[PDB]
Amino acid sequence: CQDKVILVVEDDYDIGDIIENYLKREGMSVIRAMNGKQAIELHASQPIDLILLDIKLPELNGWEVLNKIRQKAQTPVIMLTALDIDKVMALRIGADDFVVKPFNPNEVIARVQAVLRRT
Ligand SMILES: [Mg+2]
Repeated sequence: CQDKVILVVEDDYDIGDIIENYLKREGMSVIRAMNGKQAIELHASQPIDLILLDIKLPELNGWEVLNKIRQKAQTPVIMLTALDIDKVMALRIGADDFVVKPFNPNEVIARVQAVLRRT
């Protein structure tokens, strides 16, 4: 997973910092987006290998962010979710995955590495 680049889309700075240092200490590179517009910009400009996408974004919603990215590229996604809209959550499998909030940060590492290996 070394050098793999993870786009972390999360508006809570502390939660995003926790995810970031857990991923970096495993040897991955991290790019932070604080909202959906930034996620779309950074996905376009950076060589992203996987997107970790919180459904709870300030203006747009995780699902329509994902739809906008999808019609462009098939980049793997792991959605961070509290579990309504459970239908398209289960649909993520799929080749994608999800992490339920609150999570143990080690689960994020494990699912990122697994999805990357799979894809
Ligand atoms: Mg968020």
